[PDB]
Amino acid sequence: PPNWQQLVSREVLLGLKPCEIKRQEVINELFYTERAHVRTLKVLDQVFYQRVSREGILSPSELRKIFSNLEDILQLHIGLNEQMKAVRKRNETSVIDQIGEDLLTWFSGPGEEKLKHAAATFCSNQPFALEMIKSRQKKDSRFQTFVQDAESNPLCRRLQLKDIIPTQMQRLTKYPLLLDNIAKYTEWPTEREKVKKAADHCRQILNFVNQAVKEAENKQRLEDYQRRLDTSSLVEELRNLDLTKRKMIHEGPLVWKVNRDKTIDLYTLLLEDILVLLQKQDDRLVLRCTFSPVIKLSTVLVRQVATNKALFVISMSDNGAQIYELVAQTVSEKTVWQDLICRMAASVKEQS
Repeated sequence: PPNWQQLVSREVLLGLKPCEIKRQEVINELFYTERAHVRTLKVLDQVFYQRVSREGILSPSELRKIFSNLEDILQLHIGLNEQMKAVRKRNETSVIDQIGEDLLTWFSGPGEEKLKHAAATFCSNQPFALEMIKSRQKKDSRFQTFVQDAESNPLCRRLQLKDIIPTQMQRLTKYPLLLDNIAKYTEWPTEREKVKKAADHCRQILNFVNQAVKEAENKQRLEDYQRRLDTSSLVEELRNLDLTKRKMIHEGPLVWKVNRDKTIDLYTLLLEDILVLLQKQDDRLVLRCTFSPVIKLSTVLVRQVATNKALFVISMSDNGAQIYELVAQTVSEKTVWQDLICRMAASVKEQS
């Protein structure tokens, strides 16, 4: 059933406090939107994952990169939904009594660990999964066809695969507010304290998931940059350069004053241990030039320039020094560039 007061006899509702009616309504919101959530996840599963897997269009690795641990977030939310159903089945009144302890079972201890790890895996994979969907649409007619057919299913409600997948992350943003509202209409202190504790755990879970998502969006950006990387001009280190084997710390548009007469417009990447100088030539990102486009941070000294708001990046070999004059677009950003290059440069020189 959908409404709460529809369940309960009207003649037992007469006896409930107003605040107690609000409590029931908000517990019912948590239960109801969990059922809605489950239903959404069965759409991903039934319309997309199960069908495509049966058609054999995707490889084991493409499947994994698109859907990952869909199966476990599914079983998790069905189990959670079943436990919510059972809480109601405890009395024929359809009036729910105490719930703090259930919320603590669902969202702390092993319940917290299971949800946060499963959601962290599904959700942190999202940028990888959305890009793999586009790349298979772009390269494989059979999967483009499959996806277009599937999204025509009414269960999709005119929404694309790319738009349904993000339903897991959204759900996790909702738990804290749902539990705060239950707490709000909980009068008696021992019960309320439990509700609010579970609410804070839901916040902890969300923060763990969010941080994994951030880590992952940074890696998928790199993986994209690593794909577009064009070593056409290339001694051996440089042409096999793999951005993905270190984390990216910063990126932006710099300029490169090679002479007074000439200027190479760059897009530049500060990584853990190297600064990387690239050129935006249509789709590609070019690694080219005795002046290397990869500057080892282990040798770098940086200094502001008295005469634009540029910097001298100065690489030290056993010979002497090369100097890159790199000019950012504002004063504010070159202070970030300077501050971060030096942070990373002094970190590598420290680890020696």
